[PDB]
Amino acid sequence: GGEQLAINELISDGSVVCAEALWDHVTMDDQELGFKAGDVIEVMDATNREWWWGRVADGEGWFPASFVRLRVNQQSSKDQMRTNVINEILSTERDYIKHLRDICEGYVRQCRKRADMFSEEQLRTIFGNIEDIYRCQKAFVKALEQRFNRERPHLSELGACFLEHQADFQIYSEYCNNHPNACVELSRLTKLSKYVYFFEACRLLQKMIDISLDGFLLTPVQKICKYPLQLAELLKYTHPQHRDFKDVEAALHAMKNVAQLINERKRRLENIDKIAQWQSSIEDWEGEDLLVRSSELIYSGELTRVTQPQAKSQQRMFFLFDHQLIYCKKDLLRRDVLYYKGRLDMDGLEVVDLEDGKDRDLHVSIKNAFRLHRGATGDSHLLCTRKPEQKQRWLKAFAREREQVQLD
Repeated sequence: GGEQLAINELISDGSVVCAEALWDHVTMDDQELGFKAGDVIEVMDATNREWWWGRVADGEGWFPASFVRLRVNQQSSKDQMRTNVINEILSTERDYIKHLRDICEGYVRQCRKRADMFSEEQLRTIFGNIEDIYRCQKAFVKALEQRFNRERPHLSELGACFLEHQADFQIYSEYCNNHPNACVELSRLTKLSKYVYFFEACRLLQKMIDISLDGFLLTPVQKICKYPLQLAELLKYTHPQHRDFKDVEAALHAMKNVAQLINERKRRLENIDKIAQWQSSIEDWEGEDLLVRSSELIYSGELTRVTQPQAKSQQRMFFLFDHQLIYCKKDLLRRDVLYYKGRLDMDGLEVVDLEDGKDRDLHVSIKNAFRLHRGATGDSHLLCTRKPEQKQRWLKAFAREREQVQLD
């Protein structure tokens, strides 16, 4: 509670800065940090505009700052902490309204005057229902500000305001459903010089925030997915006997509901793309396309496999999808290039937790180990990690992939 500091000065102090994911981050890169919406992330390095270094219990890697919201708060001063969150919600709305204004006044208006460059179909594809969202959001912020208690901010009652606008937040569903198509059209136009100049003229005449058009257009998707995080931190600093408590709780649930649908569709849509992109990035691919059988990455990480013909240790990067487990080898001195080495079909397979000792089935020296046993046939595959927490996370991951596969 109190008056805030800048992120890099905190990280320069040795201070701990926590944030939470508003979107899932899907990734197969071992230097990047994947997470799910709602996860807590410690931010270690914010030198970059976008690609920050963060930590989870586990590890650790690069992640996009825009997928994440910083916690506002890092005797009756729990009031001050409540006020800080109320103030963040309010200013966040004010900023967002300016974004929506810049889109609608600066982009849509000019595009619509140019029937020669933009069809009505194109306008719907690119901008979606953004003008309706701008209209509801203007009203919402007004209703929000009228509830703000200047005298004593901590007393402000924000929950019922969210409740009153539930149905209006439902229109975000259509926006986010259309967003993938907006992006596709934007990429296409991005490659056309006359459109690049047009959008450049728009920018310059409206004097807009230093953000690209596709950055502007992601703005409603960030906002809807961010609310549950704001409402949870507000509730956190609201006592059960506060007038606003029950409404914030009901509103948190209502806003969770809407953002969970949006985040999931985005997650599935991105999983499909990362997979296709990852695959085409791998060297010496053999054996089919991931997307024939798979739709998401369950887990990845380094694993030692031992050869069966017989019988040596290969440290390989392993990638568990629904239904299949791929392994790859990292290039001599290009740690970001991998070479396809093989895969296994998880459908025949089942996990065998192997406690320590001598080997068995061929040889000896093995530690944080386990076997993927068939059952139908009789094949078996020895695998192991460097440290114990790693084996447990793999055992968790294998248990997670069978449970997705059951009622996929």
